[PDB]
Amino acid sequence: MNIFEMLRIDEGLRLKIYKDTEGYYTIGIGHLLTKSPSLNAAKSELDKAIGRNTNGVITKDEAEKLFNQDVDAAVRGILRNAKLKPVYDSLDAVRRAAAINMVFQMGETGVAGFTNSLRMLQQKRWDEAAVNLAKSRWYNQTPNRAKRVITTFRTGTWDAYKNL
Ligand SMILES: [Cl-]
Repeated sequence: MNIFEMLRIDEGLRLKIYKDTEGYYTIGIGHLLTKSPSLNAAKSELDKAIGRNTNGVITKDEAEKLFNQDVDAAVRGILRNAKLKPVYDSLDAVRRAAAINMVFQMGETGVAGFTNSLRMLQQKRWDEAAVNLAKSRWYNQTPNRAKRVITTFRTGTWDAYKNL
C-alpha cells in the first residue's frame, strides 16, 4: 500500500466526465474539473488539462498522468502551507499518506481549518485526534472514506485498506 493505491481505492477510476460526491464535474481518479454546473465549462477544463480536444473522454494513461500531478500538487500544497507543513513533517510516512489523502479531497484551505485535529496529530494523541476528525462535515458527508483515513491516522497502519 502507498498514497497512489490508497487514493485509487478512495477515488475510483472513471474515464468519462462524472459528478463527484458534491455534484461537481470530475474525471479520472478524482480529478476535479470545475465547480461550475456547466458541462461545457468542465469539458473546457478537461481539454486544457490534457492538452487536446477530448470531448469528455480520456484514456487510462491520461487519467494516471493527471492523478500523478494531483498527488504532487497536494504534497506541494501541504509543504507551502504554514499550518500544515509542521504537522506533516511531524508524522511518519503512513500518516503522511492520510494527510495527503485529506488535502487531495478537500484542498489545502479546508484541511488547514482542522486546527484542533492538527494540534492533536502533532501531539501524537491518536485516539483524541481520531475523535476530533470525525466531528466534521467531511465525516458526515463521506463517512466510509473518512473512517478509512481516520483509522490510518489513529493506527499508523494500512489496516483500513489492506483488504480492499
Ligand atoms: Cl461528457
